[PDB]
Amino acid sequence: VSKANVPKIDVSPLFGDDQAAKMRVAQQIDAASRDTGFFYAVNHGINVQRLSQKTKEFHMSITPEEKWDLAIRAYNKEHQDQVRAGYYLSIPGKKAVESFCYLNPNFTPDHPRIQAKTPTHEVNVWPDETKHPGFQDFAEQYYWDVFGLSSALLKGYALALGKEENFFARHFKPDDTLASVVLIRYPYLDPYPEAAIKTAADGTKLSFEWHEDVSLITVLYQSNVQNLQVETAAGYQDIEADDTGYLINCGSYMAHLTNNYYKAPIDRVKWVNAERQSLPFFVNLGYDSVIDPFDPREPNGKSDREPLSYGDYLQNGLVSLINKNGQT
Ligand SMILES: CC(C)[C@@H](NC(=O)[C@H](CS)NC(=O)CCC[C@H](N)C(=O)O)C(=O)O
Ligand SMILES: [Fe+3]
Repeated sequence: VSKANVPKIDVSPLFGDDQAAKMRVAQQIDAASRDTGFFYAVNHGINVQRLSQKTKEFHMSITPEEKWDLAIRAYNKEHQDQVRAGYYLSIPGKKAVESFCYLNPNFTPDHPRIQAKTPTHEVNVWPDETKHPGFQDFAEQYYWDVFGLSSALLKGYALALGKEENFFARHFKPDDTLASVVLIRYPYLDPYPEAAIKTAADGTKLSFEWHEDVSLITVLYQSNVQNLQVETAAGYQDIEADDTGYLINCGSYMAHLTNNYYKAPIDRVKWVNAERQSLPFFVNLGYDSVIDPFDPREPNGKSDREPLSYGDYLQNGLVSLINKNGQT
């Protein structure tokens, strides 16, 4: 098994006013997006130390009673409104992974998409504040911290494609974004149940099978345990870990709108018997956001692909990923 070229890109100029320097970042994003599809964003400004600390404290202290009380509908029939947000239980002996997903903190009973019961919009559920002091505040501020990083990365992608720097970010708004954070725990288990391990076609033991991301882009922090592999024509390649940088890649919505000039890379999660953390931020737009496709490889730049409304893309994509790779 070979190793993916995953360049480390200093993205801090995307926060600044040096336009030529932003173009030099944009070039690097273009190159990475045309090669393996991945890059590490470094010099990003986010306190990833605290993020890993607060997440571990939550995972290791939440009780079975709290997990039922917060469980999504797939684990608790009482919670019919929780399709996306809430706790995703492990099944000891069968399923090792467990996680907690939350959405836009601005999705409240006051929000018109909650009032209208629009699919993919939900009000976040939270544990008792006194049982998990500071957790909700941490989690909501992390959402906006990584929102700000993601908005800057979207400026880099727009420039990389020959667009004005707000081409994507103008659709990425705090009042309506469908973006999600998932706080994933992968446990150490002894013995590790074979029922929780899948075997790939090439024989590799996996915790999660191949898939394209359902996102515009994916902004991922993981603890320092190597596990990801990207598919290339030469086979699956190991993605090296970096627990200070953010692993970035395009989702299938970007592959659609660029006429596949920036492909959505296929990745999978190797089985590793180790306590670790996987904390993705899925950069989703608003429910009615439509980006007109284009083809940066054509002289006239024209694409015949349908402009796709993002909310319907997200709803169909999330169900499809569950049907293909199982309920997480
Ligand atoms: C590969 C990582 C990003 C991570 N996998 C994942 O997060 C996988 C594959 S991208 N993602 C999903 O299943 C979609 C979660 C969507 C979320 N409930 C929501 O409603 O928005 C892992 O470590 O398993
Ligand atoms: Fe993925």
